[PDB]
Amino acid sequence: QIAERLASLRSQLPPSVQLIAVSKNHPAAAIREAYAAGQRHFGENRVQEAIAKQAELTDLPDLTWHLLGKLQSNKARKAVEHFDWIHSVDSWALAERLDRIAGELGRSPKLCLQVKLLPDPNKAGWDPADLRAELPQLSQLQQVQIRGLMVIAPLGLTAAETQALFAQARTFAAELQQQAPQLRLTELSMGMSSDWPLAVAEGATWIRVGTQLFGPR
Ligand SMILES: *Cc1c(COP(=O)(O)O)cnc(C)c1O
Repeated sequence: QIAERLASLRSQLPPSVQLIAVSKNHPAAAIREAYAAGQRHFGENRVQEAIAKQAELTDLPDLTWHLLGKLQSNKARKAVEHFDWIHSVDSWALAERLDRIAGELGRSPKLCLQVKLLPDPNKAGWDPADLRAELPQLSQLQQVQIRGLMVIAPLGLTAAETQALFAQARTFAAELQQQAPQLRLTELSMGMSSDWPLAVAEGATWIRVGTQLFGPR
């Protein structure tokens, strides 16, 4: 039924939205089945779990891997080696480090900046004013491609609160784009299994769906 859930979900998305199939807590065989249904973008929250899966998927030539979880400095080199996108960039120090590493490795990861717009004790994220302050410095990084913002809803929001959070993410990104015209801030990484339709309606370009596609762990 992975193939059926994928087709059902894709039929609903406009061309502007790409789906990331979030395979965290599912094995390589799940990913293989999604791929046979035409899925190419997969998301993981742990670097080592993705490294292991990648070693079991040598049959898949054209995967794009997205890192969705908190990235500490001790996994930064592996992150840059093994992921195409890193959505969870939540600080200047991390951004600067990824940029130096990417230089040394000859890679150019595509990054989203993970921004905290509402209180959430479960997730890290940039303070909006801290992010406005660092934009000149982020603008000058040469070895990463900063492409957008990532926003994750605090647990237990209502539909209406979620809808307003995603709208706020859209408007904040536009404000940053105006303040940093060097940045190609074209993306909004938002929406998961329960709220992706709200995210799409407010301008998401990447949605991140796990459970609705793969079922539970
Ligand atoms: C777990 C997770 C997802 C997928 O969540 P579902 O509710 O299973 O769709 C997407 N993005 C991030 C950052 C996650 O941690």
